[PDB]
Amino acid sequence: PGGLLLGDVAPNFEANTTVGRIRFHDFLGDSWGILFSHPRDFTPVCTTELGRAAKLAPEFAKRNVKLIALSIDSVEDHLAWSKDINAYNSEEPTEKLPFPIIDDRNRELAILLGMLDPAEMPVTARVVFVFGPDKKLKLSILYPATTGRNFDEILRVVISLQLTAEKRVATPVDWKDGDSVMVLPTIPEEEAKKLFPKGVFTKELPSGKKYLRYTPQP
Amino acid sequence: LLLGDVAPNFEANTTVGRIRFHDFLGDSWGILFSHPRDFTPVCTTELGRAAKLAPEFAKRNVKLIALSIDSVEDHLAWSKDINAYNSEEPTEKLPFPIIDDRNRELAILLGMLDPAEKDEKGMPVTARVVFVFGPDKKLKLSILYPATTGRNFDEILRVVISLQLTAEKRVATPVDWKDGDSVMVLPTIPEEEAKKLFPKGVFTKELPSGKKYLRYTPQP
Repeated sequence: PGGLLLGDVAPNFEANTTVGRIRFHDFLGDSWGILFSHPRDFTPVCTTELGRAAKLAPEFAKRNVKLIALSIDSVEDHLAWSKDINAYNSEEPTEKLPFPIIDDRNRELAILLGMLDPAEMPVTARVVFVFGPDKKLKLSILYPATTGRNFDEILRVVISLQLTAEKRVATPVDWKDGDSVMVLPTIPEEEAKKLFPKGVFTKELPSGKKYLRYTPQP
Repeated sequence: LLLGDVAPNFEANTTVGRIRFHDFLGDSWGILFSHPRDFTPVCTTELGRAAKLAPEFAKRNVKLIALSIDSVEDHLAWSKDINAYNSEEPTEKLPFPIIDDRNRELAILLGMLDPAEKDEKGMPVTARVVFVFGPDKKLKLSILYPATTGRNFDEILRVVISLQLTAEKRVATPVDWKDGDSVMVLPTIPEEEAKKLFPKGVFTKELPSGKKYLRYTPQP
């Protein structure tokens, strides 16, 4: 994926965006943050992705999640590209978007974030990074520019991450919002009993270990 | 690895014998599922789902393979649990192998673990990458979900379908695309060539910029 591992604290870079200069940590503050990477402006899939992210912005904001895009082009191109994005959404073709777009025409940020090789459109600059309020990397997604992301999945994964952070539960494969969840393996039996009064169900396995524990979404 | 990076041709011991990575892949696509450790809740559910879904990937020339930081012996015992999770006879027989990375060498080589491979336990929580390689051994896509957020297999199958569509029909899939929806013509392909390549019709959505990059065409 990117050059950061899970648990890595995000680079506190300074950059100029469509809304002005920003210091990464300042911008994030006490909110979760999603950084979408794109190779260049005025490009097919990336345009459909930013238009969808713009429409979905309110769903994220109410979950204390800030959105921010990065693209390897200048701010003026970013501004012009926003009218196209707005127009694609069947909206007034304005240069205003619900989130900023960082200017990385110099490719210095793409190198910092580990999604570009100087010895090589920069097709590699495609990572979606999710950071928590603690500035650490929580999740990463690396789809090529020819495969559009699925935003219902991005939203689903955010709800999951927040569930773990606040309720101390893990979500199983293909979990849908509202489904049973799993007790964190580090939670003792004595403890899980009190923490989750709704009930903890341990699936019996051949090994006899008790790690497959389900509990209603708290 | 970055997109386009060639996979390492490592040799590893697995639940089905020793393998050489590039040999294992052959002329097929390959998805490598990483797990921090055996007998873990989320990882067990994902592996169980991968086992039930193996046929769907196989008919698509996609080979499945898992890596977990534990012994092949444990991998075998864990396989009985994985089968039991699927309510099938608890044998150590799975439709795909599990690589033994008890030593942590592969995790570091694949870049999903800081070179501190000596840590007694600690739980290799960073080793959660899903790598999708093409017949050419190059990275086509990767997903990095923590061990507390189970993967979505509908999404994984959906992306394999896009990847193969781009490889074969020279088209890209827009946001939230579902198999069967309109696709987009690669920005690379000139107007002249596209009319010939996609006889089903090409639609250029007019944008404020006058640029003609938002071109759609029925899935070919």
